[PDB]
This record gives sequence, C-alpha cells and structure tokens, in this order.
Amino acid sequence: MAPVPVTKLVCDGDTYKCTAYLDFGDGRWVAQWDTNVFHT
Amino acid sequence: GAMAPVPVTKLVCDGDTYKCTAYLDFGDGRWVAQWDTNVFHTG
Amino acid sequence: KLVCDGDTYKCTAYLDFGDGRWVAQWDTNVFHT
Ligand SMILES: [Zn+2]
Ligand SMILES: [Zn+2]
Ligand SMILES: [Zn+2]
Ligand SMILES: [Zn+2]
Repeated sequence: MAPVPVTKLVCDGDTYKCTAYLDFGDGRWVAQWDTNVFHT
Repeated sequence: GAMAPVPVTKLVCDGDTYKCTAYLDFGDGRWVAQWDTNVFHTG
Repeated sequence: KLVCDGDTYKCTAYLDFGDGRWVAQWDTNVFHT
C-alpha cells in the first residue's frame, strides 16, 4: 500500500471531477475521480 | 472558457447511502460533488 | 483524515463514527502533473 495525506481537495463543476493534491515526493501527484455535481 | 476548480469546505461520507459528499466553495453553499463509495471496517 | 494511494488507486476517508474503525474508500485515478 502507499497511502499519503491529501493536502488540498478541489472539485470542478465543468469537468465533474474532484482533484486531491497529494503530500508526496516532488509535490506533482494528484488523485482525481468522477463525481456528480448538484445543488442540494 | 474553463472554470477553475473550487475548494471543498466539508467532506461527509454517509455509511447509510454509500455516498461521499463534498460541499463546494461556490454560490450559496448548497452545491455539492457526490460520488459512490465502499464503506467497511478496518482490520 | 483523507488519504490516497498510488499503489492501490484508492482514496480513503477515516470516519469518526462508532469505534473509529470505519472507512469510506473509492476508486481513483492517480497521476503526475
Ligand atoms: Zn473546470
Ligand atoms: Zn441555492
Ligand atoms: Zn474527525
Ligand atoms: Zn469495530
């Protein structure tokens, strides 16, 4: 396993992706996943 | 043109519905990103 | 607590609930910018 902290999480209503900036190595890694975006 | 991503102010995962919901820093605070998740006990 | 893993391609959120041993986990893409 290789779990590292997320430093900052953003999401994006025009790509329907959330992006997690990872605390690892040279700082250039992210995790990204697909999401639904809506008003509650 | 492209809209920059917005910060998430609050992340809640609901074990009842198998959804995580990220509250977005946008408009009136009622916008969310939501996705399906697995929920389990560690061990 | 929220962590992500480039080996398993999963992000994991540690939930406060109950005895603190529950997690939410989901599939992700992981890549270098
Ligand atoms: Zn965008
Ligand atoms: Zn509204
Ligand atoms: Zn907590
Ligand atoms: Zn337990």
